[PDB]
Amino acid sequence: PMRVFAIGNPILDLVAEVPSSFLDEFFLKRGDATLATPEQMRIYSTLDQFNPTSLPGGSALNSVRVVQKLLRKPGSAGYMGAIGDDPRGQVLKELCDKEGLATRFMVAPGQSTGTCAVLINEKERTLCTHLGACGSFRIPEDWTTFASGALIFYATAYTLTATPKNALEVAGYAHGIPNAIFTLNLSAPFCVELYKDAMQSLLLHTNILFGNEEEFAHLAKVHNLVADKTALSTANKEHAVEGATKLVVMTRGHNPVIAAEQTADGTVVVHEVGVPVVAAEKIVDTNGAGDAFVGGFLYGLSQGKTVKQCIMCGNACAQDVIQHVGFSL
Repeated sequence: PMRVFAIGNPILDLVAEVPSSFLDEFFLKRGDATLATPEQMRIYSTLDQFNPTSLPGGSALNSVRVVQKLLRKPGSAGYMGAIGDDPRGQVLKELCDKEGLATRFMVAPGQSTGTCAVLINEKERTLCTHLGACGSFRIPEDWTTFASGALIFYATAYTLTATPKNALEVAGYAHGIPNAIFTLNLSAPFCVELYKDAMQSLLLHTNILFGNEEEFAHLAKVHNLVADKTALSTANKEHAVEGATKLVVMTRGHNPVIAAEQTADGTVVVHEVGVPVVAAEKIVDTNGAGDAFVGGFLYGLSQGKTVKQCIMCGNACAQDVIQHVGFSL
């Protein structure tokens, strides 16, 4: 059952399909995902009537899903995340429920909930988000009991956005025993650049480094150096120390994924797996598919493990993910 634990911001999605105008009413433009402002708050209610089949998710959330469905069993994945005393959450728990998820979401007093109006076109989406009724997770002191037995720990770097205590206090315990695993996902340029001093420690208490070129480069620019794939991949991994050892998955968009295993005698190997993705316009989902990669990676991770295997697995996670709607499981 429980064999993967995720910690992040529980966020809800409101995929719909709004005529251009609806869209223009809330000055959003097509091919945009941004942080909702004051006039875009009354929007949730709006798209809360249409015909929007809203699903649960986020980053750690979507990533887990995978993992979760990848399994098929109930409570095989738990996740902790801040929710508010809001019906946007009340549905955020029963919905995450039916999926066979064991997430624990504390409720944020008068904090309200948080979703992301996911306007579209015939496929082309525009998302408006409100990440703040989700930023007040203070890992419960007994959270280790709730995840008690789990050996695969995860959480999105976003987590820092509130306070790096949680994702801080998760790999510190995780490090205690029993031979579990800590994986962190670079998240955005903000997390990376707008975080530093926290990641330096997190980094070390990190067994798995998940991310793409974009920030690995904004991460590389954060540490003493220069430079490429092997460049940053092994240069970013090149930090100190501590088959679940010290990974760093350098997803190069389409270009081959690029990593490296760290073999007991301390010998650095570099894992390189392209990405046979045969598809058309049925792409577009830069997140939801990188959230997928992390999914198979932590699924096939709880099931045998294997360098290219796990990395070559999330491939058909995103591939199959970036395909269907915003995280259509």
